[PDB]
Amino acid sequence: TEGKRVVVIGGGLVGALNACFLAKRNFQVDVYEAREDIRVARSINLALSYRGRQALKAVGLEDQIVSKGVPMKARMIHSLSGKKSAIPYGNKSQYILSISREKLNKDLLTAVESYPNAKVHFGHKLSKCILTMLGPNKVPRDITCDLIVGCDGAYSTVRAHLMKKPRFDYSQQYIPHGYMELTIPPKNGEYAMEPNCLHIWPRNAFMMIALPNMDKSFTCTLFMSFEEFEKLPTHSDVLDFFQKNFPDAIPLMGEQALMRDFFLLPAQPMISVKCSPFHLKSRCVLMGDAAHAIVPFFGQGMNAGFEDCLVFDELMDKFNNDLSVCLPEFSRFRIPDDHAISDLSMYNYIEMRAHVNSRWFLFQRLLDKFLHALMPSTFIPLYTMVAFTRIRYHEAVLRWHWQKKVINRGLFVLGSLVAIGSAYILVH
Amino acid sequence: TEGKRVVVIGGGLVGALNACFLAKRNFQVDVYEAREDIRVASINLALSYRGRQALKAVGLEDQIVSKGVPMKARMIHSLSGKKSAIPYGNKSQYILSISREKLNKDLLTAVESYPNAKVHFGHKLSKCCPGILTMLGPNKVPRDITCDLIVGCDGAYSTVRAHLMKKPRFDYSQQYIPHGYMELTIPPKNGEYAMEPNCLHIWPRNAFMMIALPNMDKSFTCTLFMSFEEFEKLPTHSDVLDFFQKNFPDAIPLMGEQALMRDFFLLPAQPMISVKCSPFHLKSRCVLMGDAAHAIVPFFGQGMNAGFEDCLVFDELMDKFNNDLSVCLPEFSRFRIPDDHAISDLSMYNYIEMRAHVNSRWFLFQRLLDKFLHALMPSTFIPLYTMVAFTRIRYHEAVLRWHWQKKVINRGLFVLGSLVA
Ligand SMILES: Cc1cc2nc3c(=O)[nH]c(=O)nc-3n(C[C@H](O)[C@H](O)[C@H](O)COP(=O)(O)OP(=O)(O)OC[C@H]3O[C@@H](n4cnc5c(N)ncnc54)[C@H](O)[C@@H]3O)c2cc1C
Ligand SMILES: Cc1cc2nc3c(=O)[nH]c(=O)nc-3n(C[C@H](O)[C@H](O)[C@H](O)COP(=O)(O)OP(=O)(O)OC[C@H]3O[C@@H](n4cnc5c(N)ncnc54)[C@H](O)[C@@H]3O)c2cc1C
Ligand SMILES: COc1ccc2c(c1)CN(c1nc(C(=O)N(C)c3cc(Cl)c(F)cc3C(=O)O)c(Cl)s1)C2
Ligand SMILES: COc1ccc2c(c1)CN(c1nc(C(=O)N(C)c3cc(Cl)c(F)cc3C(=O)O)c(Cl)s1)C2
Ligand SMILES: [Cl-]
Ligand SMILES: [Cl-]
Repeated sequence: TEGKRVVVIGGGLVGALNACFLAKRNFQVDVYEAREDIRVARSINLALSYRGRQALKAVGLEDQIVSKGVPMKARMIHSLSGKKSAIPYGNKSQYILSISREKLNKDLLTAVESYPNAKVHFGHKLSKCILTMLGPNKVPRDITCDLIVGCDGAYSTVRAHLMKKPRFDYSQQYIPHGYMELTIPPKNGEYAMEPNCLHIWPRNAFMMIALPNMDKSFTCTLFMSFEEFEKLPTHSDVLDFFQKNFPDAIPLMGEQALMRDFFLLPAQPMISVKCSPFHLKSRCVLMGDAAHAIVPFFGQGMNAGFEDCLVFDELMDKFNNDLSVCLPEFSRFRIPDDHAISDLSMYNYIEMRAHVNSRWFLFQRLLDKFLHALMPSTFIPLYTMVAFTRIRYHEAVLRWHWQKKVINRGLFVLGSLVAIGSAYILVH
Repeated sequence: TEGKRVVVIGGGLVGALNACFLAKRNFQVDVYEAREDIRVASINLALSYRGRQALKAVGLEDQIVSKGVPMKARMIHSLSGKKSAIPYGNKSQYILSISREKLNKDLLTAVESYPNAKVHFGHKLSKCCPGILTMLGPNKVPRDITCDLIVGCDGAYSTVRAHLMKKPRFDYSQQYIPHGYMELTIPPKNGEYAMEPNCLHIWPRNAFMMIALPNMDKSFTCTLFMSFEEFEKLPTHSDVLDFFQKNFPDAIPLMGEQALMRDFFLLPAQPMISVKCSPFHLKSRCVLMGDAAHAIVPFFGQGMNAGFEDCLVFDELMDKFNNDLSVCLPEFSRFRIPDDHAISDLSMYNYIEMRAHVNSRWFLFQRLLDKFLHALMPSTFIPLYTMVAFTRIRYHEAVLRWHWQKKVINRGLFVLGSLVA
């Protein structure tokens, strides 16, 4: 019905979105957010794709977010040699777009407040032992409800309770790599690079990507194993490194501001958490990074959490607001998918260490483009499937494996027919 | 050295043993056991080389080995009623059935045999720090206590570990497997053992499995593994009987025809939990051992044995490096984690293998095949189970050698097979 009450832990990206979706069903939705309100007081800007956008669309916020974003119509690949090679995101109608973390969060907290049947209680934490604190600490004044939604991010308190509950599978892995942000400013008030591209500098042990902001700049994030981060404790090491591996960056970024920004704070650890199931007896449910913290190697963390919100809302339609049905159906329907994108993201991260240089990224993608054009749509590349559709993640993995099977089997018969065809036309 | 104090959290198998090892180098060791003294207030399990070697190091091999029953072979009960004995490797090589409780008691007694050791029954732990908060005999008596070392030996659902889990660069995972387990008893028959008393008795089915281990009174304790789903479908005696008649037919006459009913409905199927974590320590002040650090699924007879080995390998290090905990704690994690992960893995592999590829017959063929090739080459083929059960070859090295063999044979017999035919 309308006048059941729900509390959302976390006023983050997913927390705020879910609040809107719920408010939009006339729930009494109270949001509790640890930090102080960001509109007065981890990444900087993220890649927003179809799944996130479809979820934004259901609350009528797609347009507002889309407008403050910069499109990325292509990948732009910065070879070691220096060669700049571009490859499009799918067809001409399909483009991911770069948006800012903060702008995204802010418009969302304001969208929460636009529903009079929704409030957002800033400066309220959830303590380690189910009490929500007020402004002044040790003011234990929690208050009960028909639903508690954990959107408290990757280091979720709500999940920490659920972990002690029974038949709850859970896993948390810090990967060897860490990430650090570095800005490319405008060169004479204009973007220093082609601004409707995702920029990549793919090496083997290291990786840099850069995404465009509106103020004509880019924010780059740098992935390398904490190992190498150890080996560059001095400014000469950093410079030496950038000169060796990232030749064209130094002019683009500030050659001396590079050094202020690198040593500003330490390479950030990336965490992977899986768990199952996502719910508990129609009283509690996890969502987004609280349910699934993935390594950031597919541009899907926020998108998938946004999609969680949506898939819930679809089930609330499909089962007339029965929480006792929706909560188990969410776990059943969605866990397979959220696990799959987790795996994909991890795999990508592994691939990224073994073999991507300037050259293989191009071959691998242009091969995929070759085969889509060859046999559309019986081959849709993976990156298209995740980025520009709502095909379920695990189905996308399936299709992706099957396809890979028929490319390998297909290539084999042609290799063999070459291999007998050459011999026959060599003997006679 | 004698100046330093250590707290062992848990007075179970690993706690009690570790407390001995530690007491035996004059630490002030205090064991804190949340249960009451079991000597005044897996019923039984499979002891082997690794555990025995640890026990030996502390002068308790003999005592424990006396109250155990040698198991010189596996004995496989096929659905037909056929009974095939597969030996353990060699005549010297045999595993032995012992009681969890006797084992625990003798060790609690050994702990107290040291004047510099104490065990504190009815004391639980709340919270700790690298200064800890233990609960008195009376609940809500949270006195603080301090030490130079805190040893998590508090089992699979470990409090100490729950603290380490919050720290940075700490990988952890728990997974409840889908089967639970239940103990049943095969009593004595006319005062004698109802089956060959020096075997590990197996009844392998696919969804199910039962094993049985001989006690000293002339009985066996069975542990039955089946999926919680299946357990759900047997609420009434008639159903249990009808099930048993299908799947384990020679059991209804072996077991108390209605002892089965007493024991089966005594309490519910127990869950099995795999937990893995890394690393096993927190900077020279806190270490995990046994199931605090590695709760493996009970399908290789090795959980107690590995955790016993932990205590020994810690000791080996404390010897190597003159009792420096700053060195021994990192070296513990560095040396032991790969091994303890390997045995966990082996176990789960086994647990899955049992769910498809073993009915009655493959167990016989796999083992006899294996034994042909060891006999053929006594130092290049040592079978897996021999390496774990009867040696201290490191677990991960045993997995290495095991895969290696598997390949040189797959290779060498795809060669004989494909080339000459
Ligand atoms: C380097 C990097 C790059 C990324 N790039 C992309 C990308 O290109 N595209 C994409 O889709 N995703 C990306 N992501 C993923 C994205 O950051 C997350 O998926 C997204 O933030 C999830 O939203 P959330 O609300 O679940 O978590 P969060 O955004 O972390 O929100 C959690 C909120 O809960 C609050 N909170 C926490 N604990 C408590 C408590 N106890 N009580 C009350 N409140 C609490 C926090 O203060 C915070 O406000 C990236 C992540 C990283 C790290
Ligand atoms: C069905 C089954 C079969 C098995 N078969 C075999 C086998 O054949 N061979 C083999 O080697 N191993 C076997 N095992 C494994 C064996 O049971 C365990 O390895 C062993 O008990 C681990 O010892 P531990 O002391 O670490 O754990 P435990 O024996 O669980 O000891 C933990 C102790 O700490 C106490 N404690 C817990 N929390 C606290 C707290 N907060 N404060 C104070 N005290 C606390 C508990 O009361 C308990 O007494 C089997 C296990 C099962 C379930
Ligand atoms: C800090 O903000 C961040 C951090 C990481 C990412 C993003 C924003 C956005 N990124 C996206 N990745 C894909 C993708 O499908 N894959 C396989 C790729 C993966 C990597 Cl790592 C890459 F460099 C390019 C592609 C590619 O194909 O463009 C998208 Cl689609 S968007 C990753
Ligand atoms: C409740 O008490 C329990 C529970 C499980 C076990 C035991 C006692 C003792 N068990 C031992 N397993 C091995 C072993 O090496 N393997 C791989 C085997 C694994 C299984 Cl499941 C099996 F049935 C036989 C063998 C076998 O070969 O004997 C030993 Cl060696 S001892 C498992
Ligand atoms: Cl992400
Ligand atoms: Cl075990």
